Amino acid sequence: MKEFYLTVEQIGDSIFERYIDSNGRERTREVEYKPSLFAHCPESQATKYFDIYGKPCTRKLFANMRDASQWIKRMEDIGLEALGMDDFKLAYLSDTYNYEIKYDHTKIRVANFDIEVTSPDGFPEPSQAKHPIDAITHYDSIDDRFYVFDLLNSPYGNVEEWSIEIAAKLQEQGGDEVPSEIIDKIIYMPFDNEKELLMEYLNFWQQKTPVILTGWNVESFAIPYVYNRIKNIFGESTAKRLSPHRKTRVKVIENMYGSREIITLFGISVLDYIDLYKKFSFTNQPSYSLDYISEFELNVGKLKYDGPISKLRESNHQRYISYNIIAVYRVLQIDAKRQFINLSLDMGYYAKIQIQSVFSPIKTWDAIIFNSLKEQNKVIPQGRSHPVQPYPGAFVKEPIPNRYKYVMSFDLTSLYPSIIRQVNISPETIAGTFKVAPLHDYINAVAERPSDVYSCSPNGMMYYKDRDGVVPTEITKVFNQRKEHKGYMLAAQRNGEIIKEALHNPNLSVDEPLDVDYRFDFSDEIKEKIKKLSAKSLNEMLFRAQRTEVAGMTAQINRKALINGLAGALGNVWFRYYDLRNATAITTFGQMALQWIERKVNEYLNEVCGTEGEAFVLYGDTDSIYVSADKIIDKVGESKFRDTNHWVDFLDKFARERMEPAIDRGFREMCEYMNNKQHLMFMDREAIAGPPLGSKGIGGFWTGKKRYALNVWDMEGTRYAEPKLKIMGLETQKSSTPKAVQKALKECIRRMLQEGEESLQEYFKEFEKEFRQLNYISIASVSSANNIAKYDVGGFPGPKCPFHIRGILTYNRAIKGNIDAPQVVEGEKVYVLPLREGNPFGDKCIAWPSGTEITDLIKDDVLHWMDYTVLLEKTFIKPLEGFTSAAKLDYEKKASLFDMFAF
DNA sequence: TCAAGTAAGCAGTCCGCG
DNA sequence: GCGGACTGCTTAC
Ligand SMILES: O=c1ccn([C@H]2C[C@H](O)[C@@H](COP(=O)(O)NP(=O)(O)OP(=O)(O)O)O2)c(=O)[nH]1
Ligand SMILES: [Ca+2]
Ligand SMILES: [Ca+2]
Ligand SMILES: [Ca+2]
Ligand SMILES: [Ca+2]
Repeated sequence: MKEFYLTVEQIGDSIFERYIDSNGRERTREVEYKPSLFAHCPESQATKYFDIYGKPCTRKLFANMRDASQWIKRMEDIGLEALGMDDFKLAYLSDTYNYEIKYDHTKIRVANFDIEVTSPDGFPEPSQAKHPIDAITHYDSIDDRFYVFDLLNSPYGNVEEWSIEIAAKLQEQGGDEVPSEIIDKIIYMPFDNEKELLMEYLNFWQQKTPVILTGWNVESFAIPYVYNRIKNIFGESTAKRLSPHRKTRVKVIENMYGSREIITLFGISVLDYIDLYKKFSFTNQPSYSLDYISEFELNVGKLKYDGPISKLRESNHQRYISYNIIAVYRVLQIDAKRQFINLSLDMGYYAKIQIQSVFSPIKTWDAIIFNSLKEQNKVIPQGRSHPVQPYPGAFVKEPIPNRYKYVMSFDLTSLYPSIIRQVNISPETIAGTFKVAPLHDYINAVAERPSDVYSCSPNGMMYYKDRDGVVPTEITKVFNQRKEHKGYMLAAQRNGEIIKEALHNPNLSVDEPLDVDYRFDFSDEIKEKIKKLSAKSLNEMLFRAQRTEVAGMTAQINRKALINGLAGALGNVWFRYYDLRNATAITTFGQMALQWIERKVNEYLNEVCGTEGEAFVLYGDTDSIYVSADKIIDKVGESKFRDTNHWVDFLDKFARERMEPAIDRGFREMCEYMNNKQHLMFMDREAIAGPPLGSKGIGGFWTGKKRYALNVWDMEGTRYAEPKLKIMGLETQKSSTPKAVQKALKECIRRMLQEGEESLQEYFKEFEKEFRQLNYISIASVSSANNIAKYDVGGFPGPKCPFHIRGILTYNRAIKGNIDAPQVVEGEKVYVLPLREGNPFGDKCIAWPSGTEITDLIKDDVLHWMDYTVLLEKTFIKPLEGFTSAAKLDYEKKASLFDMFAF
């Protein structure tokens, strides 16, 4: 096989690389790498290196990396550009792996660990590490084994050995229900004292040195704690053994706001799964406790135990250890589903960066662009400092707030990247400017053609049309991968609906799930076989189809985040290729494109329907348009339709055969108008929405910009077995809205859109009656909590004190001088509840760490003093009244009148 | 919440608004 | 009480 790096670091004048060699063995080397940088020179100087603008450069080979750094400094002092890759390890990888890397994950040691530390006197601060580590479970991907390190003797209690037998038994039998599938994979090692535990751990570590090191909060907790506890007991040198190169760096951070300390272990690539989850998952969670995330992702009931965690070890060591093992596993389970580790390796190897740099699209794109340019003997520009300037983005149409019965949406394929490609937008394809007219002029096709020669954006920029720029070229590469996985994602989806469909008529028999590949649309043969299956088998397949769809969503959306990250980076002053001319050429092109195709659609529809001036486009945001189809449905009748599927078929057909051609034509014109390099404005039908036929549903509604709801029957070719609600921006979709309330608001929306006013009133009233029965966590608001210290004076609320922050202050007072009480953590999320007047807490609300039960120290009084009425009308009623008025209907009947004597 | 971008909504505070 | 100037937070894209 071809070799690949595992990790790379620059330590002084040496590069340290861990790699897999041509024979599949992990190796390590130290290399005194001599970097090259560049500087402009006179033309006569016949060279083979040119800066991206075609200016000739001379390569300067330095004896070592310090010299090269120093040279950059001097070039600055003199005031000349120092060109080339100044991050030397990236240049190293580029020279060392001058090919498309093919990795083998089975050779890569991915280590997943979790530790426990008993602490009775507060949260065990990693930088303090004053408490013994009494448990460590460390899973190794190569061995596929859970290594358990169990402290038996501590100042906080002496315990007996964990029992794998009891671990396996059902919770209902006194066991801990450690899943049978990993029971065999557990290597258990009890220790008589902590020193012996930690020494063995390091020895173990030296032998199976993590390449990728992950887990849950390992970067802000596990790692710095192990590092500092070993340092406290044995000294730095021993602690530095966590680094294959024995080099570590204390490190921090970024604001804004405050700071935190992490330990940088050289030679290791740390991908804290919480951070991976935050970047790649596209969810916003009320809490990021592993318990909460586990239940969310896997639907596993949270691990339960009596007493505080700080007493768990000594009252129930059995469970303590078992839960440390399950913690490690839950993370493995999330990854098997979401597959963020795979995604990270893919991206890091693609770009040829430290794996952990996938967290940075700027670092990622620098590297992609640099390797691409280096291939042609081109030299990259020096990174320069810029002041931060605001700059305009997308256009958002103001909608008339209303109900909307029949809606079809259309959406441009991957807008910003497509604009980059169509226009040929790149640092080195800038051809000049033209005298701009107001945007509206281009929109209405009255402005003079910007250029007969170059490819233009309405922001005034012109671009070469002879050759593709490196930004278009490279962005095209990731766009195509993205597209491939989206195909797999959508096919797994369509397939899922077929299984769901079958689940209406499950056959009575024992059989197996069909061995198929859910990334591809089912063959008619597989379709027949599914109709003949049992519910148990159909359910299983459905599970696998949905797991395929999730795998595809991970692969596709994050490749989209990457390429969209490029368009955005052009607006970030830290990007080597930062340029507001290019950033705004992209966003201004977008504005034009959307309102241009709005004018076109309206025009098309006023002709076909034989009217004038009608606004068929009711809304639009960035790259999408929403068209009112009432009139298109009416033309046929609305009777004349057997069922709901019948008109969806009709609308589908109309979109595909009449509108998209008209839409393509409109965009082809615009391409010519801007004299663009390549027409890539592809706007496909996205959503088909309306109420069930014969129903009183209102189909859809809008309250304003970025706030709407729709009863979707078909989405991007996926024809749902059950209508799916697409709700955007409304409180159902916000993490700050209480769980119970979201659910309730959603049912309310479902009833409005599917059943109508009367079904709506009925539920709203039923909810209002039963509200007070809801569990307190399910009805608490949620907020991030920033700048507490800022508004703390009393500690009472200082001037301008935010509501949630005030709640925190109320909490802090209630638990004053209570060392065990859970502490609200600056920058994290809290649950918030209002409190009735005259409550013992002395304020109008209280707040506590989200994800948790509020301590037993105050729970009872909080429950007694919760203001249900306030809570209710702020979170449920008010927003609901917002929906109903925009929709022009009533959540309460409502004069009869009628009836006979009740009148 | 270290880690590409802007647009824009709603909650809440403070205070005007005769 | 509703709305602006504003801070904080959170979506859509
Ligand atoms: O996080 C984002 C999301 C979108 N955008 C911009 C770029 C994107 O092209 C445009 C429209 O985003 P969509 O959510 O519609 N996805 P996109 O159009 O990129 O591709 P697709 O619709 O095929 O997913 O909005 C960002 O800048 N950042
Ligand atoms: Ca799009
Ligand atoms: Ca899309
Ligand atoms: Ca059947
Ligand atoms: Ca969109």
